[PDB]
Amino acid sequence: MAHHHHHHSSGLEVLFQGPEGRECVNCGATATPLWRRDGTGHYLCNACGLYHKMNGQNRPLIK
Ligand SMILES: [Zn+2]
Repeated sequence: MAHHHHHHSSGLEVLFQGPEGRECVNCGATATPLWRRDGTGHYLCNACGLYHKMNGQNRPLIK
């Protein structure tokens, strides 16, 4: 979740393009990032993969 300078930042699954329901495995795919298959038993968006990094959210290998 993230919010900077908007009264409504309800994209904050990614603060961008997700409805938290077409999102990746953890974060906000809605394309082919950490969504389907690549790493962590799922895919690899760097974001979630980043969430794996310092957040330890998921456990693939970022990309
Ligand atoms: Zn993601």
